[PDB]
Amino acid sequence: TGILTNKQAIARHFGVKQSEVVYFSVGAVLSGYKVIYDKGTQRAYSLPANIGSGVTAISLSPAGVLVHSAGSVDLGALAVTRKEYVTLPDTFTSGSVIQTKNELLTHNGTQYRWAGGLPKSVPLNSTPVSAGGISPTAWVIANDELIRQELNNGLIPPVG
Amino acid sequence: TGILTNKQAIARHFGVKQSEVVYFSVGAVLSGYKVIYDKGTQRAYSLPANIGSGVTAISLSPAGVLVHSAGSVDLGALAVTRKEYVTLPDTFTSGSVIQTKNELLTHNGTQYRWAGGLPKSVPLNSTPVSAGGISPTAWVIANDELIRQELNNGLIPPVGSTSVYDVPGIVVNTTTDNRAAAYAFPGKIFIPNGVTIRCNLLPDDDVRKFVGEGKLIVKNQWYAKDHTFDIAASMNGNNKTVNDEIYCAFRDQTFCRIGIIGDSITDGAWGKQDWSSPPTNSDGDLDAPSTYNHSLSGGSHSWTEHWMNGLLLTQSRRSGETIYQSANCSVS
Ligand SMILES: [Cl-]
Ligand SMILES: [Cl-]
Repeated sequence: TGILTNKQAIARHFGVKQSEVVYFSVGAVLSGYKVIYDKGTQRAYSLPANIGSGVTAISLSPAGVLVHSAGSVDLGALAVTRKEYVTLPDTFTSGSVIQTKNELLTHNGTQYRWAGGLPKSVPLNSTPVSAGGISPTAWVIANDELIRQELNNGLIPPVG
Repeated sequence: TGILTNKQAIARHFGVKQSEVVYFSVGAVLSGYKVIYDKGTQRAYSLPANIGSGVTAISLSPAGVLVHSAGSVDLGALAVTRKEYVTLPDTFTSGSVIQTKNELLTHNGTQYRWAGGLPKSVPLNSTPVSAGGISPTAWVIANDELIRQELNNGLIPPVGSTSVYDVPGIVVNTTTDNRAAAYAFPGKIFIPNGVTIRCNLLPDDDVRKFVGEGKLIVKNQWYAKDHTFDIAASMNGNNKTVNDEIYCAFRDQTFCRIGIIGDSITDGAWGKQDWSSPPTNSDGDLDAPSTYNHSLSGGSHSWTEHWMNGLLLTQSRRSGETIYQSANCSVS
Protein backbone atom coordinates (compact mmCIF):
# COMPACT_ATOMS: atom_id res chain seq x y z
CA THR A 1 0.00 0.00 0.00
CA GLY A 2 1.00 3.63 -0.54
CA ILE A 3 0.78 4.26 3.20
CA LEU A 4 3.67 1.94 4.03
CA THR A 5 6.03 3.34 1.39
CA ASN A 6 5.19 6.89 2.48
CA LYS A 7 5.84 6.06 6.14
CA GLN A 8 9.02 4.46 4.83
CA ALA A 9 10.00 7.61 2.93
CA ILE A 10 9.21 9.78 5.97
CA ALA A 11 11.10 7.46 8.33
CA ARG A 12 14.32 7.75 6.30
CA HIS A 13 13.95 11.50 6.02
CA PHE A 14 13.78 11.93 9.81
CA GLY A 15 15.98 8.96 10.66
CA VAL A 16 13.38 7.07 12.68
CA LYS A 17 11.78 3.63 12.38
CA GLN A 18 8.89 3.01 9.99
CA SER A 19 6.80 1.98 13.00
CA GLU A 20 7.50 5.37 14.61
CA VAL A 21 5.61 7.31 11.93
CA VAL A 22 1.86 7.89 12.24
CA TYR A 23 -0.73 9.50 9.95
CA PHE A 24 -2.84 12.14 11.62
CA SER A 25 -6.46 11.19 12.05
CA VAL A 26 -9.14 11.70 14.69
CA GLY A 27 -8.66 9.39 17.65
CA ALA A 28 -5.22 8.31 16.45
CA VAL A 29 -3.17 7.21 19.47
CA LEU A 30 0.03 9.27 19.63
CA SER A 31 2.10 7.53 22.31
CA GLY A 32 5.43 6.08 21.17
CA TYR A 33 5.39 7.84 17.81
CA LYS A 34 8.13 10.26 16.80
CA VAL A 35 6.77 11.67 13.53
CA ILE A 36 3.23 12.62 12.51
CA TYR A 37 2.10 13.07 8.90
CA ASP A 38 -0.62 15.48 7.74
CA LYS A 39 -1.99 13.78 4.62
CA GLY A 40 -3.98 16.86 3.62
CA THR A 41 -1.01 19.23 3.53
CA GLN A 42 1.48 16.41 2.91
CA ARG A 43 3.79 17.79 5.60
CA ALA A 44 5.49 15.77 8.34
CA TYR A 45 6.40 16.96 11.83
CA SER A 46 8.54 15.37 14.51
CA LEU A 47 6.57 15.00 17.76
CA PRO A 48 7.26 16.34 21.27
CA ALA A 49 9.57 14.13 23.34
CA ASN A 50 7.16 12.82 25.96
CA ILE A 51 3.56 12.67 24.82
CA GLY A 52 1.71 10.96 27.68
CA SER A 53 0.54 7.36 27.56
CA GLY A 54 -2.81 6.70 25.89
CA VAL A 55 -2.90 10.14 24.30
CA THR A 56 -5.10 10.52 21.20
CA ALA A 57 -5.19 13.11 18.41
CA ILE A 58 -8.03 15.62 18.03
CA SER A 59 -7.00 18.16 15.39
CA LEU A 60 -4.07 19.44 13.32
CA SER A 61 -4.12 23.02 11.98
CA PRO A 62 -2.60 24.39 8.72
CA ALA A 63 0.06 26.08 10.87
CA GLY A 64 0.97 22.71 12.35
CA VAL A 65 -0.71 23.11 15.73
CA LEU A 66 -1.58 19.72 17.18
CA VAL A 67 -4.43 19.22 19.64
CA HIS A 68 -4.60 15.98 21.59
CA SER A 69 -5.94 14.38 24.78
CA ALA A 70 -3.35 15.86 27.14
CA GLY A 71 -3.05 19.32 25.59
CA SER A 72 -1.74 21.24 22.60
CA VAL A 73 1.62 21.70 20.85
CA ASP A 74 2.84 23.90 17.98
CA LEU A 75 4.70 21.46 15.73
CA GLY A 76 5.98 24.27 13.51
CA ALA A 77 7.59 25.93 16.51
CA LEU A 78 8.94 22.55 17.60
CA ALA A 79 10.48 22.03 14.15
CA VAL A 80 12.19 25.41 14.42
CA THR A 81 13.91 24.23 17.62
CA ARG A 82 15.08 21.13 15.74
CA LYS A 83 15.94 23.07 12.56
CA GLU A 84 13.57 20.91 10.53
CA TYR A 85 12.57 23.21 7.70
CA VAL A 86 10.72 23.16 4.42
CA THR A 87 12.46 25.42 1.91
CA LEU A 88 9.69 26.80 -0.29
CA PRO A 89 10.36 26.94 -4.05
CA ASP A 90 9.75 30.70 -4.02
CA THR A 91 11.45 34.01 -3.30
CA PHE A 92 10.36 37.31 -1.77
CA THR A 93 10.58 38.53 -5.36
CA SER A 94 8.21 35.87 -6.74
CA GLY A 95 5.87 36.09 -3.77
CA SER A 96 4.44 33.35 -1.58
CA VAL A 97 2.16 32.49 1.31
CA ILE A 98 3.61 31.26 4.60
CA GLN A 99 1.54 28.86 6.68
CA THR A 100 3.93 27.46 9.29
CA LYS A 101 6.83 28.64 11.42
CA ASN A 102 9.10 26.05 9.76
CA GLU A 103 8.68 27.28 6.17
CA LEU A 104 11.62 29.16 4.64
CA LEU A 105 11.41 31.93 2.05
CA THR A 106 14.49 32.94 0.08
CA HIS A 107 15.89 36.37 -0.73
CA ASN A 108 19.19 36.54 -2.61
CA GLY A 109 20.24 33.06 -1.51
CA THR A 110 19.28 33.60 2.13
CA GLN A 111 16.47 31.81 3.97
CA TYR A 112 14.02 33.54 6.29
CA ARG A 113 11.47 32.10 8.72
CA TRP A 114 8.43 34.11 9.84
CA ALA A 115 7.90 34.64 13.58
CA GLY A 116 4.74 36.76 13.44
CA GLY A 117 1.07 36.13 12.67
CA LEU A 118 -0.04 33.30 10.38
CA PRO A 119 -0.75 32.91 7.56
CA LYS A 120 1.79 35.38 6.17
CA SER A 121 1.03 36.82 2.74
CA VAL A 122 4.10 37.91 0.76
CA PRO A 123 3.25 39.84 -2.42
CA LEU A 124 5.23 39.97 -5.65
CA ASN A 125 8.44 42.07 -5.75
CA SER A 126 8.88 42.05 -2.01
CA THR A 127 11.77 42.20 0.41
CA PRO A 128 12.14 40.92 3.97
CA VAL A 129 12.17 44.63 4.93
CA SER A 130 9.23 45.56 2.69
CA ALA A 131 7.08 42.66 3.92
CA GLY A 132 7.17 43.10 7.70
CA GLY A 133 10.78 43.94 8.43
CA ILE A 134 13.53 41.87 10.04
CA SER A 135 13.09 41.38 13.79
CA PRO A 136 12.60 38.62 16.42
CA THR A 137 8.81 39.02 16.01
CA ALA A 138 9.01 39.21 12.22
CA TRP A 139 11.38 37.82 9.59
CA VAL A 140 14.31 35.85 11.00
CA ILE A 141 17.35 34.62 9.07
CA ALA A 142 17.43 30.84 9.50
CA ASN A 143 20.94 30.31 8.12
CA ASP A 144 23.55 30.39 10.91
CA GLU A 145 20.81 31.54 13.29
CA LEU A 146 22.55 30.97 16.64
CA ILE A 147 26.03 32.18 15.67
CA ARG A 148 24.41 35.33 14.27
CA GLN A 149 22.61 36.04 17.54
CA GLU A 150 25.77 35.45 19.56
CA LEU A 151 27.63 37.91 17.33
CA ASN A 152 24.83 40.48 17.50
CA ASN A 153 24.65 40.23 21.29
CA GLY A 154 28.37 39.99 22.04
CA LEU A 155 28.15 36.46 23.43
CA ILE A 156 31.31 35.08 21.84
CA PRO A 157 34.17 34.50 24.31
CA PRO A 158 37.62 35.95 23.63
CA VAL A 159 40.14 33.40 22.34
CA GLY A 160 41.30 31.31 25.28
CA THR B 1 4.50 1.43 -9.82
CA GLY B 2 8.05 2.50 -8.96
CA ILE B 3 7.35 5.97 -10.35
CA LEU B 4 4.77 6.81 -7.69
CA THR B 5 6.90 5.66 -4.75
CA ASN B 6 9.88 7.59 -6.13
CA LYS B 7 7.81 10.75 -6.56
CA GLN B 8 6.64 10.03 -3.02
CA ALA B 9 10.21 9.72 -1.74
CA ILE B 10 11.21 12.92 -3.57
CA ALA B 11 8.14 14.80 -2.32
CA ARG B 12 8.99 14.09 1.33
CA HIS B 13 12.63 15.01 0.80
CA PHE B 14 11.71 18.47 -0.54
CA GLY B 15 8.55 18.88 1.51
CA VAL B 16 6.19 19.23 -1.44
CA LYS B 17 3.13 17.29 -2.62
CA GLN B 18 3.50 14.07 -4.60
CA SER B 19 1.56 15.74 -7.42
CA GLU B 20 4.16 18.55 -7.49
CA VAL B 21 6.98 16.26 -8.62
CA VAL B 22 7.57 15.57 -12.31
CA TYR B 23 9.97 13.29 -14.19
CA PHE B 24 11.95 15.03 -16.89
CA SER B 25 11.06 13.97 -20.41
CA VAL B 26 10.73 15.66 -23.78
CA GLY B 27 7.51 17.65 -24.06
CA ALA B 28 6.78 17.27 -20.34
CA VAL B 29 4.61 20.21 -19.24
CA LEU B 30 6.36 22.03 -16.39
CA SER B 31 3.71 24.46 -15.10
CA GLY B 32 2.62 23.98 -11.50
CA TYR B 33 5.44 21.58 -10.64
CA LYS B 34 7.95 22.36 -7.90
CA VAL B 35 10.46 19.52 -8.31
CA ILE B 36 11.85 17.85 -11.43
CA TYR B 37 13.56 14.45 -11.45
CA ASP B 38 16.33 13.41 -13.85
CA LYS B 39 15.89 9.64 -14.09
CA GLY B 40 19.20 9.19 -15.90
CA THR B 41 21.33 10.84 -13.22
CA GLN B 42 18.80 10.08 -10.46
CA ARG B 43 19.07 13.65 -9.18
CA ALA B 44 16.15 15.92 -8.25
CA TYR B 45 16.02 19.71 -8.52
CA SER B 46 13.51 22.20 -7.19
CA LEU B 47 12.12 24.35 -10.02
CA PRO B 48 12.12 28.14 -10.52
CA ALA B 49 9.25 29.94 -8.79
CA ASN B 50 7.21 31.06 -11.78
CA ILE B 51 7.60 28.90 -14.84
CA GLY B 52 5.09 30.27 -17.35
CA SER B 53 1.80 28.58 -18.16
CA GLY B 54 1.89 25.84 -20.80
CA VAL B 55 5.68 25.58 -20.65
CA THR B 56 7.19 22.28 -21.82
CA ALA B 57 10.60 20.66 -21.25
CA ILE B 58 13.19 20.31 -24.02
CA SER B 59 16.45 19.15 -22.42
CA LEU B 60 18.24 18.65 -19.10
CA SER B 61 22.07 18.67 -19.00
CA PRO B 62 24.42 16.72 -16.67
CA ALA B 63 25.15 20.02 -14.91
CA GLY B 64 21.44 20.46 -14.26
CA VAL B 65 20.72 23.08 -16.90
CA LEU B 66 17.07 22.94 -17.93
CA VAL B 67 15.86 24.08 -21.34
CA HIS B 68 12.15 24.65 -21.86
CA SER B 69 9.60 26.52 -23.98
CA ALA B 70 10.07 29.92 -22.34
CA GLY B 71 13.83 29.82 -21.83
CA SER B 72 16.61 28.23 -19.82
CA VAL B 73 17.52 27.87 -16.14
CA ASP B 74 20.53 26.44 -14.26
CA LEU B 75 18.95 24.19 -11.64
CA GLY B 76 22.30 23.58 -9.95
CA ALA B 77 22.75 27.31 -9.45
CA LEU B 78 19.16 27.53 -8.25
CA ALA B 79 19.80 24.76 -5.71
CA VAL B 80 22.80 26.69 -4.40
CA THR B 81 20.52 29.65 -3.66
CA ARG B 82 18.23 27.28 -1.75
CA LYS B 83 21.11 25.39 -0.12
CA GLU B 84 19.89 22.12 -1.60
CA TYR B 85 23.07 20.08 -1.86
CA VAL B 86 24.24 16.59 -2.62
CA THR B 87 27.15 15.67 -0.37
CA LEU B 88 29.32 13.33 -2.44
CA PRO B 89 30.73 10.25 -0.67
CA ASP B 90 34.27 11.38 -1.53
CA THR B 91 37.04 13.67 -0.37
CA PHE B 92 39.65 15.82 -2.10
CA THR B 93 42.03 13.12 -0.90
CA SER B 94 40.12 10.26 -2.54
CA GLY B 95 39.39 12.24 -5.68
CA SER B 96 36.11 12.81 -7.50
CA VAL B 97 34.39 14.38 -10.49
CA ILE B 98 32.04 17.33 -10.02
CA GLN B 99 29.15 17.72 -12.44
CA THR B 100 26.84 20.29 -10.85
CA LYS B 101 27.09 23.48 -8.83
CA ASN B 102 25.15 21.82 -5.98
CA GLU B 103 27.57 18.92 -5.39
CA LEU B 104 29.74 19.11 -2.26
CA LEU B 105 33.24 17.69 -1.88
CA THR B 106 34.75 17.24 1.57
CA HIS B 107 38.19 18.13 2.91
CA ASN B 108 38.87 17.53 6.60
CA GLY B 109 35.18 17.64 7.51
CA THR B 110 34.46 20.76 5.46
CA GLN B 111 32.26 20.91 2.36
CA TYR B 112 33.18 22.82 -0.80
CA ARG B 113 31.08 23.70 -3.85
CA TRP B 114 32.70 24.44 -7.22
CA ALA B 115 31.92 27.78 -8.89
CA GLY B 116 34.08 27.41 -12.01
CA GLY B 117 33.90 25.37 -15.22
CA LEU B 118 32.09 22.03 -15.37
CA PRO B 119 32.73 19.18 -15.17
CA LYS B 120 35.43 19.57 -12.51
CA SER B 121 38.00 16.78 -12.30
CA VAL B 122 39.59 16.34 -8.86
CA PRO B 123 42.54 13.92 -8.85
CA LEU B 124 43.70 11.71 -6.00
CA ASN B 125 45.57 13.32 -3.07
CA SER B 126 44.23 16.78 -3.77
CA THR B 127 43.42 19.87 -1.77
CA PRO B 128 40.97 22.71 -2.40
CA VAL B 129 44.11 24.84 -2.94
CA SER B 130 45.88 22.26 -5.12
CA ALA B 131 42.82 21.70 -7.33
CA GLY B 132 41.92 25.23 -8.42
CA GLY B 133 42.30 27.28 -5.26
CA ILE B 134 39.70 28.85 -2.99
CA SER B 135 37.95 31.87 -4.51
CA PRO B 136 34.47 33.11 -5.57
CA THR B 137 35.14 31.72 -9.07
CA ALA B 138 36.62 28.48 -7.75
CA TRP B 139 36.14 26.40 -4.60
CA VAL B 140 33.69 27.87 -2.11
CA ILE B 141 33.09 26.68 1.45
CA ALA B 142 29.39 25.79 1.67
CA ASN B 143 29.23 25.47 5.47
CA ASP B 144 28.24 28.77 7.09
CA GLU B 145 28.60 30.44 3.69
CA LEU B 146 26.83 33.75 4.37
CA ILE B 147 28.16 34.37 7.88
CA ARG B 148 31.67 33.72 6.54
CA GLN B 149 31.27 36.30 3.79
CA GLU B 150 29.88 38.87 6.23
CA LEU B 151 32.89 38.30 8.49
CA ASN B 152 35.35 38.47 5.60
CA ASN B 153 33.81 41.69 4.29
CA GLY B 154 33.17 43.43 7.62
CA LEU B 155 29.39 43.38 7.25
CA ILE B 156 28.52 42.47 10.83
CA PRO B 157 27.01 45.34 12.84
CA PRO B 158 28.47 46.30 16.22
CA VAL B 159 26.42 45.07 19.19
CA GLY B 160 23.40 47.31 19.55
CA SER B 161 23.32 48.50 15.95
CA THR B 162 21.22 47.41 12.99
CA SER B 163 22.53 46.97 9.45
CA VAL B 164 21.35 49.78 7.18
CA TYR B 165 19.93 47.16 4.77
CA ASP B 166 17.48 45.93 7.42
CA VAL B 167 16.08 49.30 8.50
CA PRO B 168 12.53 50.25 7.43
CA GLY B 169 12.22 53.06 4.90
CA ILE B 170 15.90 53.35 4.03
CA VAL B 171 16.79 53.41 0.34
CA VAL B 172 20.47 52.75 -0.33
CA ASN B 173 21.44 55.22 -3.05
CA THR B 174 22.76 58.79 -3.22
CA THR B 175 19.53 60.54 -4.18
CA THR B 176 16.94 59.50 -1.59
CA ASP B 177 16.95 61.48 1.67
CA ASN B 178 17.04 58.81 4.36
CA ARG B 179 16.86 61.32 7.22
CA ALA B 180 13.20 60.77 8.21
CA ALA B 181 13.57 56.97 8.11
CA ALA B 182 16.85 56.88 10.02
CA TYR B 183 15.62 58.90 13.01
CA ALA B 184 12.18 57.28 13.03
CA PHE B 185 14.14 54.09 13.66
CA PRO B 186 14.84 54.16 17.43
CA GLY B 187 18.18 52.31 17.44
CA LYS B 188 21.66 52.72 15.96
CA ILE B 189 22.38 52.17 12.27
CA PHE B 190 25.37 50.32 10.83
CA ILE B 191 26.70 51.37 7.44
CA PRO B 192 29.54 49.15 6.17
CA ASN B 193 32.81 50.24 4.56
CA GLY B 194 32.41 51.30 0.94
CA VAL B 195 28.72 52.12 1.29
CA THR B 196 27.33 55.63 0.88
CA ILE B 197 23.78 56.84 1.45
CA ARG B 198 22.20 60.27 1.33
CA CYS B 199 21.03 61.40 4.74
CA ASN B 200 20.23 65.12 4.85
CA LEU B 201 21.02 65.60 8.53
CA LEU B 202 19.54 68.52 10.39
CA PRO B 203 21.84 70.42 12.83
CA ASP B 204 20.12 68.95 15.91
CA ASP B 205 20.39 65.33 14.68
CA ASP B 206 22.76 63.19 16.76
CA VAL B 207 25.36 61.85 14.31
CA ARG B 208 26.14 59.06 16.77
CA LYS B 209 23.04 57.42 15.31
CA PHE B 210 25.38 55.94 12.68
CA VAL B 211 28.15 53.43 13.28
CA GLY B 212 30.44 51.48 10.97
CA GLU B 213 32.77 52.80 8.28
CA GLY B 214 30.38 54.08 5.63
CA LYS B 215 29.62 57.61 4.48
CA LEU B 216 26.68 60.01 4.44
CA ILE B 217 25.88 62.51 1.72
CA VAL B 218 24.63 65.57 3.59
CA LYS B 219 22.88 68.44 1.79
CA ASN B 220 23.80 71.98 2.80
CA GLN B 221 20.61 73.48 4.25
CA TRP B 222 21.49 76.97 3.01
CA TYR B 223 23.41 76.53 -0.25
CA ALA B 224 23.07 74.27 -3.30
CA LYS B 225 25.88 72.07 -2.03
CA ASP B 226 26.60 68.66 -0.47
CA HIS B 227 28.90 67.57 2.34
CA THR B 228 30.39 64.17 3.10
CA PHE B 229 30.10 62.78 6.61
CA ASP B 230 32.69 60.08 7.29
CA ILE B 231 31.24 57.69 9.86
CA ALA B 232 34.55 55.83 10.31
CA ALA B 233 36.27 59.08 11.32
CA SER B 234 33.30 59.90 13.54
CA MET B 235 33.56 56.53 15.26
CA ASN B 236 37.33 56.09 15.55
CA GLY B 237 38.69 59.61 15.24
CA ASN B 238 40.35 60.94 12.09
CA ASN B 239 43.80 61.19 13.69
CA LYS B 240 44.05 64.78 12.53
CA THR B 241 45.72 67.33 14.74
CA VAL B 242 45.35 71.11 15.11
CA ASN B 243 49.11 71.61 15.14
CA ASP B 244 49.56 69.19 12.27
CA GLU B 245 47.16 71.12 10.04
CA ILE B 246 48.63 74.50 11.02
CA TYR B 247 52.23 73.41 10.40
CA CYS B 248 51.20 71.60 7.21
CA ALA B 249 49.52 74.74 5.89
CA PHE B 250 52.71 76.69 6.60
CA ARG B 251 54.78 74.15 4.68
CA ASP B 252 52.36 73.52 1.79
CA GLN B 253 51.25 77.17 1.64
CA THR B 254 47.65 75.97 1.45
CA PHE B 255 44.64 77.75 2.92
CA CYS B 256 43.83 77.01 6.55
CA ARG B 257 40.44 78.17 7.79
CA ILE B 258 40.26 77.94 11.57
CA GLY B 259 36.77 77.72 13.02
CA ILE B 260 35.92 78.30 16.66
CA ILE B 261 32.75 77.42 18.56
CA GLY B 262 32.60 79.30 21.82
CA ASP B 263 30.88 81.61 24.27
CA SER B 264 31.20 85.22 25.48
CA ILE B 265 34.95 85.25 26.10
CA THR B 266 35.71 83.99 22.59
CA ASP B 267 32.96 86.12 21.06
CA GLY B 268 35.25 89.04 21.89
CA ALA B 269 34.37 90.60 25.25
CA TRP B 270 36.15 92.71 26.01
CA GLY B 271 38.73 92.75 23.23
CA LYS B 272 37.59 96.23 22.27
CA GLN B 273 35.08 98.48 24.03
CA ASP B 274 32.77 98.46 20.98
CA TRP B 275 32.56 94.65 20.86
CA SER B 276 29.38 92.99 19.55
CA SER B 277 28.08 89.46 18.94
CA PRO B 278 27.57 87.77 15.55
CA PRO B 279 24.04 88.22 14.17
CA THR B 280 21.52 85.69 15.49
CA ASN B 281 17.93 84.88 14.49
CA SER B 282 14.77 84.97 16.62
CA ASP B 283 15.54 81.43 17.81
CA GLY B 284 18.90 82.58 19.14
CA ASP B 285 20.91 80.75 16.47
CA LEU B 286 23.51 82.06 14.02
CA ASP B 287 21.98 83.65 10.93
CA ALA B 288 22.14 81.52 7.80
CA PRO B 289 22.67 81.99 4.95
CA SER B 290 25.27 84.64 5.77
CA THR B 291 28.20 86.70 4.55
CA TYR B 292 29.14 87.80 8.05
CA ASN B 293 32.75 87.78 9.20
CA HIS B 294 33.22 88.28 12.94
CA SER B 295 36.91 89.12 12.57
CA LEU B 296 36.03 92.15 10.45
CA SER B 297 33.29 93.20 12.85
CA GLY B 298 32.43 93.07 16.56
CA GLY B 299 34.89 90.25 17.18
CA SER B 300 37.79 91.98 15.44
CA HIS B 301 39.80 91.92 18.67
CA SER B 302 38.95 88.56 20.18
CA TRP B 303 41.82 86.33 21.34
CA THR B 304 41.21 84.32 18.17
CA GLU B 305 42.17 87.29 16.00
CA HIS B 306 45.27 87.97 18.13
CA TRP B 307 46.09 84.29 17.69
CA MET B 308 45.68 84.81 13.91
CA ASN B 309 47.98 87.85 14.12
CA GLY B 310 50.76 85.66 15.53
CA LEU B 311 50.20 83.01 12.89
CA LEU B 312 50.17 85.60 10.09
CA LEU B 313 53.31 87.25 11.40
CA THR B 314 54.96 83.82 11.31
CA GLN B 315 53.50 83.20 7.85
CA SER B 316 54.93 86.54 6.72
CA ARG B 317 58.42 85.00 6.89
CA ARG B 318 57.51 82.90 3.85
CA SER B 319 54.86 84.82 1.93
CA GLY B 320 52.43 87.72 1.82
CA GLU B 321 49.50 85.38 1.17
CA THR B 322 46.97 85.18 4.01
CA ILE B 323 46.63 81.44 4.60
CA TYR B 324 45.40 81.65 8.22
CA GLN B 325 41.87 82.98 8.67
CA SER B 326 39.29 82.50 11.41
CA ALA B 327 35.63 81.54 11.46
CA ASN B 328 34.68 82.69 14.94
CA CYS B 329 31.20 81.36 15.65
CA SER B 330 31.07 82.46 19.27
CA VAL B 331 28.08 84.09 20.92
CA SER B 332 27.77 85.49 24.42
CL1 LIG C 1 37.12 56.83 19.81
CL1 LIG D 1 14.43 85.25 11.85
